[PDB]
Amino acid sequence: VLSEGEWQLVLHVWAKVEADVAGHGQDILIRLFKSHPETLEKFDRFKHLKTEAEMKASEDLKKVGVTALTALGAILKKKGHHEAELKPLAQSHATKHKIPIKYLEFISEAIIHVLHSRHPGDFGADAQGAMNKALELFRKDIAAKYKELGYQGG
Ligand code: HEM
Repeated sequence: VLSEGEWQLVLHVWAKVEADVAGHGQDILIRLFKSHPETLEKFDRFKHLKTEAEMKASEDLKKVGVTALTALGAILKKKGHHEAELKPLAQSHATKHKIPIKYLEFISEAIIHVLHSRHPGDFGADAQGAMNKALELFRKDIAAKYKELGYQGG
């Protein structure tokens, strides 16, 4: 789907994420909750975290962020060959957590924002476009899996 050069840009910036998965995951979740506060309602154990500093101090939140970014990294490394990795994620996020596709758009925005904030010299326009395409492919394929399970994801 993406060109080889596009995948290389995606995986180059992902290697920078991997130097500090925990910190990237914290910043991505905090940015998501600040930009789109409705998303915080999906995390029952985070509702007592009232400030950014409380969110950064929560080992629970940090672990959730690492788990999410670890799954996303494993998907990105498949360079589109990710049906086997997406099926359980779709099942879980559609049927258990009830995450609309729009919320996956929101977290994608947060991912792009944090990656550019931390790695501008390794995440210029071409790399941003490549990452946007990779996350778009992720969302398109997961939306198809949602439907297969009986969830439109709207
Ligand atoms: C790049 C997009 C995402 C990835 C790769 C991802 C990945 C994961 C993984 C691997 C887990 C643990 C296994 C599971 O329960 O499925 C998880 C848990 C969870 N996810 Fe996501 N997720 C993403 C986006 C979201 C978004 C946008 C939301 C809500 C707005 C969300 C809500 C949740 C919740 C509520 C849990 C349970 C956490 C817990 O109680 O430990 N996810 N996610």
